Amino acid sequence: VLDPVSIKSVCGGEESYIRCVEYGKKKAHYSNLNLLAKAILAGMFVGLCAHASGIAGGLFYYHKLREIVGASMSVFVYGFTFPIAFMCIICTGSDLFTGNTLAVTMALYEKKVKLLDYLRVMTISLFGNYVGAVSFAFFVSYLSGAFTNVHAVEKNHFFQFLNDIAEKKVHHTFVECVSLAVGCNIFVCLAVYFVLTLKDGAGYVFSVFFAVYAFAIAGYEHIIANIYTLNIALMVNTKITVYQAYIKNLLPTLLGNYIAGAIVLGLPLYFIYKEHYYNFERSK
Amino acid sequence: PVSIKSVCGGEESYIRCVEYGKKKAHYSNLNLLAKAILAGMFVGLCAHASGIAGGLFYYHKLREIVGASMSVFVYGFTFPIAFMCIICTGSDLFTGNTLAVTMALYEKKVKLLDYLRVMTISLFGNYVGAVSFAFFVSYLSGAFTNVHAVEKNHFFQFLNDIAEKKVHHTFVECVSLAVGCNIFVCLAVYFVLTLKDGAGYVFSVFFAVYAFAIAGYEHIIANIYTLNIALMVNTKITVYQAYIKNLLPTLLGNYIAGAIVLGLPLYFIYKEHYYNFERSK
Amino acid sequence: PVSIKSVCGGEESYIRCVEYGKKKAHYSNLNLLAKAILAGMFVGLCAHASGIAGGLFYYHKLREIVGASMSVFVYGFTFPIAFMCIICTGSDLFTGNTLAVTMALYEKKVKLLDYLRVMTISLFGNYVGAVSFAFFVSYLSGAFTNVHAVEKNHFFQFLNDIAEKKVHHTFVECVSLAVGCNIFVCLAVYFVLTLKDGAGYVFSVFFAVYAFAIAGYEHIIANIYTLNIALMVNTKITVYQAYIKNLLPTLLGNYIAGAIVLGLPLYFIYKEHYYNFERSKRDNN
Amino acid sequence: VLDPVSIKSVCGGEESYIRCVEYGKKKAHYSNLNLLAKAILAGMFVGLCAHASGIAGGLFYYHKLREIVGASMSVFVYGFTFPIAFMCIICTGSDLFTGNTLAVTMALYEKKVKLLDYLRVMTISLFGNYVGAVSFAFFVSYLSGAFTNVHAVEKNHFFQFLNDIAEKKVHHTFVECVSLAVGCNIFVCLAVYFVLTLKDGAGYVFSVFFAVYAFAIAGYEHIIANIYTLNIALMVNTKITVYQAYIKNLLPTLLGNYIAGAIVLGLPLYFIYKEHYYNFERSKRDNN
Amino acid sequence: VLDPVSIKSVCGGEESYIRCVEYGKKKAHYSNLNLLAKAILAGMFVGLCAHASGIAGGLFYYHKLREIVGASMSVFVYGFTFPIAFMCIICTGSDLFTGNTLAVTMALYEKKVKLLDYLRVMTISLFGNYVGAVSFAFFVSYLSGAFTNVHAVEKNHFFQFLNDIAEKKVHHTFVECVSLAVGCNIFVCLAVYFVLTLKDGAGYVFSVFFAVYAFAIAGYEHIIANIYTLNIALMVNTKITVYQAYIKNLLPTLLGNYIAGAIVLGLPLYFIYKEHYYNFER
Ligand SMILES: COc1ccc2c(c1)O[C@@](O)(C(F)(F)C(F)(F)F)CC2=O
Ligand SMILES: COc1ccc2c(c1)O[C@@](O)(C(F)(F)C(F)(F)F)CC2=O
Ligand SMILES: COc1ccc2c(c1)O[C@@](O)(C(F)(F)C(F)(F)F)CC2=O
Ligand SMILES: COc1ccc2c(c1)O[C@@](O)(C(F)(F)C(F)(F)F)CC2=O
Ligand SMILES: COc1ccc2c(c1)O[C@@](O)(C(F)(F)C(F)(F)F)CC2=O
Repeated sequence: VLDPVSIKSVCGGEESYIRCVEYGKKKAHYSNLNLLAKAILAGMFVGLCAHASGIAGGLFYYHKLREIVGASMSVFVYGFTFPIAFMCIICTGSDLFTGNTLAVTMALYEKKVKLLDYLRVMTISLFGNYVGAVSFAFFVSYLSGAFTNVHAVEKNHFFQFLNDIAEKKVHHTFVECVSLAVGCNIFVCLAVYFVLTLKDGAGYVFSVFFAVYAFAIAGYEHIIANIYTLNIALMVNTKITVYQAYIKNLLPTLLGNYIAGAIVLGLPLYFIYKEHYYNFERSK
Repeated sequence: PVSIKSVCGGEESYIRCVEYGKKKAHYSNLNLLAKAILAGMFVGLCAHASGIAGGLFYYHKLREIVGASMSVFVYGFTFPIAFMCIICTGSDLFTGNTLAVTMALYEKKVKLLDYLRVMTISLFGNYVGAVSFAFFVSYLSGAFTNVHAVEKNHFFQFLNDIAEKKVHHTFVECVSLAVGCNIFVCLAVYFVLTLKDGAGYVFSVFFAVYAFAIAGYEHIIANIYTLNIALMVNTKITVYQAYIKNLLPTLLGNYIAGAIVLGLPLYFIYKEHYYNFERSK
Repeated sequence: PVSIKSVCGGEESYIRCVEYGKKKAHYSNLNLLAKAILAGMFVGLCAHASGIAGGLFYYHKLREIVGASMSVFVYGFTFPIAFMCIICTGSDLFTGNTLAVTMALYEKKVKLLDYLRVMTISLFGNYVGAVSFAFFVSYLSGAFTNVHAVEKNHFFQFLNDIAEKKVHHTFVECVSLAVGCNIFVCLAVYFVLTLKDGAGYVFSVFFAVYAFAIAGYEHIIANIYTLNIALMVNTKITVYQAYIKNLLPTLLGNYIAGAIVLGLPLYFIYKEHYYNFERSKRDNN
Repeated sequence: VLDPVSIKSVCGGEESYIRCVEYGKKKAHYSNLNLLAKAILAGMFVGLCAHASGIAGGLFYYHKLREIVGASMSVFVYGFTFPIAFMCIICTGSDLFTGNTLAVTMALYEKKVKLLDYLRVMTISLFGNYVGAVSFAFFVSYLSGAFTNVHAVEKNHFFQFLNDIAEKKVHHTFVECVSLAVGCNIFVCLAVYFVLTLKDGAGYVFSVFFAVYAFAIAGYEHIIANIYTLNIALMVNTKITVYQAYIKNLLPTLLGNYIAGAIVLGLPLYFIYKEHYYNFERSKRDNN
Repeated sequence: VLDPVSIKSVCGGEESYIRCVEYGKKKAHYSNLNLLAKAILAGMFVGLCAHASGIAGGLFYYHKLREIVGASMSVFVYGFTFPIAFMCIICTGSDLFTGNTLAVTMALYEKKVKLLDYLRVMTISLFGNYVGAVSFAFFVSYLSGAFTNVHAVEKNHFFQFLNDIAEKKVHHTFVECVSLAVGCNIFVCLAVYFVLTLKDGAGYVFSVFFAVYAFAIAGYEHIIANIYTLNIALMVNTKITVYQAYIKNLLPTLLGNYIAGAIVLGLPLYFIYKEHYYNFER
């Protein structure tokens, strides 16, 4: 005989909802040092991919390439070489903050996690991610002399990129930074939701690539990425300060990101579902 | 290596389409609208991102020697993720629904009043979602302000020029472009049901949506979002130019393209395969 | 875990090809006609999109430097979705049919009268679909018309130039390009018959169609659509240079490319194996 | 309930060797005038894809595009639109020559095919590939009037691509030619290994695309490809000759491709997997 | 009636660690001489892909093209055509030291390999990869005259690129080469993790594609690839020195890669999954 058997991998929509709920749920039943270590590893990963993307962008940000291109090439290159951090953060079993919002709030609305454990888990995750991102920004990004200031305009195509992008991220307004943050985190949550319903290698890679590339080229603001880039911009002595980092950009970035995760995608999805989840709860 | 087959076409894709179509008549009027507004918010997300991405390539000195060639390409290349967000989420856009629920109606699965109410709730909710994302995320962040300069105002000018180009078509031209758009879109919604493969999923929908974007076709929800955010950011267009010159012809076109240009053909070809499938089952 | 596989190629591909050709014999006359017109308008839609993208990359100050490099490249990159459309919905083009139904006739799985019937029906339908879409969505949509300016006439200049370059071949040249085109097309059909997977389908045919587009070969229905819209929009050609000087050669080239270039050899190769398969299906039940 | 079953798309490692030796073993049973038809088809496919690649490159080889860029974009486009030939040959069951050296000499190494039969399969495959390649280069690529010289500066971008690429091929040395040849085959043979280990379509298309795109952009000399391009360049009356095409370049790349197929890689693989193939063959003694 | 099978091509997390440590353990029973053959094969494979990438990147290093882009397209094409070395190595079963560091050390940690076996396995891997890389850098690369100093500036790019690249693979100070090395190895070990835990051919190709491309375009430092690059740059008589080649890059690149493998991706991941593995092996 020669007849094959059918097969399918996109088993989702109303089941990826249950996968999200449980994945967020038993993320709480780990050890404090376990969450700590996963968070620090994810921060290191974000630092790595952001250094890589910055070097590529500053490569395409040459002196005579701006005079015509005007940062079209540089941003496209950054948005092309950044969307790989997701793979290293997922396949190593790590956990980042931006996706913890969606997952863990889903698991809390269903009353599977206690809200104190919610506090513990997500403060640990955010603190660890900051710790890892800044540790990488200093150990492998700054002692590597990559983004330093070479006072000649010919070679400075690396300093001016990490200077311009930073001082552009700073000078938004509170409202603007918040809206860009909510946009970024909605894209991030959607990329996280992809994985639970594709269950396909190419599905994984290409779906999250498209999502994160859209976020990156879009101009939205990610808290972990912002943490890394602004810390390193401070370390290589660009023209921003500490105030414009953890107040004028960072405070808004976290507020809007959490709003997008817990409120924008939280209550609509919880209203659609929670009555499809009931039957799955009834099962033995 | 046992031989596996991750594709079926023709008859079976039609069965899946008609079943997904007659499904949505059983949802409550609340979660249906909830789903519709989420689809709108996602198309707004992706349209905003792709718009700023295309405006990036619309530089003052690039436009001189490329003449908007690269901007439209990056728009088309950045948009097509919206398909993935909606299908994965469990939501629905009115364009996709057209083909689905009209095929069910033809089959005798959805009643008439249920058909009217599903499709109207879908259109209304999608408008709500698009026009609310247009304000709360894109107007407040100020990404499209008329930065009164020549070498910093590309994100405004790209949106301004595309929104102007989208209004000056005469009636029949807007109708025809919308017809083509919905043909593309319903073909993509068909691909998704035909091949149940993540790689095939993302790439089939990406190619379909890219060909739909770069071709100058008119999409009703994307038009809603873009034209609203071009009214907010104070470009050259009159409310009348956006809502009666553009939106009405493109809605005419999208519905017609989904319901009769590709619904009666596909229902006359496979009229009785569905009969037999329901017989022995 | 458990190991799997998708691509079952070689003999299995030939058996699938000959039986997928066989099947078309019994679809009623109305049934093939409908599917024909549908595939025609699909190829028309995708070609319209392709030409619009190409013209977009045909600006005034662009050709003054790069000539036509980006134009043809983006054209060929935008076209390949028509195959996915036709294979997903289940319609047929003449280009796909040549190989399939000749290979089906060779095994005497078909009749000759029904072979003539299915071929004529498919060609008539594809022509009707291509010209209907060329009139109703390309010329009423006034997208290719000649806005007599220089800096915004890309979408008429591109179409004018490709039509002019296609009508200007000697008989043997158009025939040669046509056989090249249909060779690529039926190899793509063989690809989807042997892959049985999603990404395989998509990218396999993408590369095949892109290669036959960028090369400048001659597809008969693509040429129907493009030359008929060029006649509508009134570029600088005539009815001759489309129907007689370009379309008869490409029709004959495509037919012989499907019928004899590949289809006479592969029959000779796997005749014994399909005989074995038929005898085995008769051995079991 | 939901519980998707885990699969594995690649059974690689110590097994692709078994599959490759089995493939090369079974290939040598077909018939005399059957291998002929398969080889002629493979040559036709190589010619088709090389013609498309040449047209694409010459397109991107415009006059002012040369003066700005320096003939870098045309090479990239050629390398991008070449790789389809592998899928053509694979799905149609046809076999090129370069593929055989890595497969059928490995088969013979284990003492599966006789010696005589090995030599005859080699010669039949190469003769058929040659005849098919030059048949396509005459009947579809010369009668097309595509690469015809124009005697004009802004339309000659196809003739110029063909001319200069051939003229850069011919000015090699024997040592240089054989080194470029061995590099190319090493690429081709690893692509064959790819195909016979990774299933699932994307492994069938993308791996081989990347491999032979590297082979194309890298400047490595391919035997069948060189056959096609130099024969058609001669047909079009470029600056190339008959002895700079056949003896000076064609023979060194032929010998180098064979060397890289049967000695560079194929001997170490055999040294590694002797025992694994022995313990594999240890099964059907009493398993059946 | 329609009823496909719910497939799942990817099963990662704890399974990834399980597979990586069992593979790192299994690679230490290889007869003391299969390891060397596989390592030399890996060396020649890296040489293959790096030669091809050098030619590709040099093609975009034109004189005139260089005046505008200034190396943006060169490095991009180089990184775009390098990453096939990963696939070509894994599909045959070779032995790469820089990737062996994580897998091989982890297995050491969990008491699956021993001290002397770990020692000798990785010294074999070192020597074999080096032999393969230098052999390929001489026989096929130096002999095919593709990199000679054709002293006309219009055609010399295939030399200049190589030259220029080597020129700025040396002049870092110590700690700078160490940091770039740490980053590169971290990348390649995560690529190994990817290719191990995502069991699909599609991901097989594309995960490692993105990983190695991002490693390459980022100016990081491999040790096998740097061995090939600097050897062949010596053979052509560019503006470098064997002392700068060895005591200024190789010394720094190998140390940094080893630190990135066995201490920054092997001690964390061993503190994470130390119990999930035990509860699995009994
Ligand atoms: C499933 O694992 C997660 C969970 C959450 C995130 C993640 C992975 O990856 C991000 O970092 C990213 F997608 F934005 C990246 F691309 F930058 F990596 C953001 C994020 O919240
Ligand atoms: C799976 O359900 C549907 C139903 C309908 C649509 C859809 C999904 O995806 C779209 O939204 C889209 F992604 F293709 C867009 F780009 F056009 F927005 C179009 C559309 O109408
Ligand atoms: C699988 O069934 C077929 C049957 C026939 C054809 C086909 C598929 O694919 C085409 O549509 C195409 F994609 F190659 C196009 F570009 F020419 F349109 C042409 C064609 O003959
Ligand atoms: C039957 O399977 C084979 C056998 C051998 C070859 C093949 C497939 O495909 C190639 O033609 C190629 F595509 F890799 C090319 F690019 F080198 F042409 C090389 C080659 O000899
Ligand atoms: C699966 O087996 C391995 C093991 C290790 C590596 C590898 C494969 O692939 C590399 O060779 C590479 F591709 F990343 C290179 F390009 F950097 F060389 C490096 C590396 O560590």
